[PDB]
Amino acid sequence: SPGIWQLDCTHLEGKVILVAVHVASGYIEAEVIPAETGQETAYFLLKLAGRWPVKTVHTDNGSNFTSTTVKAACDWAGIKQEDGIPSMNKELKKIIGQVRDQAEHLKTAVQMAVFIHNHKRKGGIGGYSAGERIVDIIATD
Amino acid sequence: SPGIWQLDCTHLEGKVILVAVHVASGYIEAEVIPAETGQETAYFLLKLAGRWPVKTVHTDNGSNFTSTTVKAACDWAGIKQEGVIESMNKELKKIIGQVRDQAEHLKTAVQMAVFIHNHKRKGGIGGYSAGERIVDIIATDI
Ligand SMILES: Oc1ccc2c(c1)OCO2
Ligand SMILES: Oc1ccc2c(c1)OCO2
Ligand SMILES: Oc1ccc2c(c1)OCO2
Repeated sequence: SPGIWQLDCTHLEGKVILVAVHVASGYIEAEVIPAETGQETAYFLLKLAGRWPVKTVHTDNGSNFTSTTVKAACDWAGIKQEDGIPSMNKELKKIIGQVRDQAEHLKTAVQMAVFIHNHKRKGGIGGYSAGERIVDIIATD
Repeated sequence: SPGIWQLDCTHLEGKVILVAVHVASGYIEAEVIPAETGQETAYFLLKLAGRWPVKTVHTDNGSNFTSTTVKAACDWAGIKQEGVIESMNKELKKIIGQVRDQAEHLKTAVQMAVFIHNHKRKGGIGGYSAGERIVDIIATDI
């Protein structure tokens, strides 16, 4: 459970946003990429796995994930790739709209949205953020 | 403090690597960029602060860090701008060379080195990696 990430793509203004969600916490990592190629996807995963302990990724089984370049990346990083195994994308586009008018470029609006999402307290003032939840869940002490 | 980072640049292959080290842990975030511009620096900072609770960043004297875009990003993100972390930097550049050949582009080699550094257990049985240390520091703070 703590090592499981869900990857999805979202398309906005003709650009591609790759989103990784840590399933247990709702914490997100996201980047605008040129296009869903095997090299860009592998690069994204390698970055993700270098920053958090990624054991398993669930993907939508897009052609970018069937590429050997992605399989090679997952192998090197020790990630179990789970293709086709079953709503951030709505939440995030919402937040992206709240900040869109503060950023010249979409890529910046995306990172602002990531920031807001991960810092937001869920479940009343007594609750916690996705950021707080992921470190609590992943901490080994 | 859990909120303190040190940022620095390294110039390699006519490229710039931006490196941020979480001071208390040795954990690193790094990106390869075409050039050390105000725009790229501000973007790097926004990404960092959205992923980890960044309170203060220590930087070099660069004109990039005082640009208006960086100031706007730091204001929005709540970031304040201002001898072993120099080591994590020489460590990283060493790992880069030890893997640089395994990869086509510099940036792949850089992210491989970040992976190796952050996952690497320090000390014997009983040791921790930098990645485990940052998570433990922040979880304890919360
Ligand atoms: O461990 C974290 C604590 C707070 C955060 C976070 C991670 O992402 C943004 O906010
Ligand atoms: O983005 C942040 C989230 C939590 C924090 C912080 C910054 O400073 C201390 O606590
Ligand atoms: O337990 C870990 C926490 C963060 C990490 C990691 C392991 O490897 C890279 O980043």
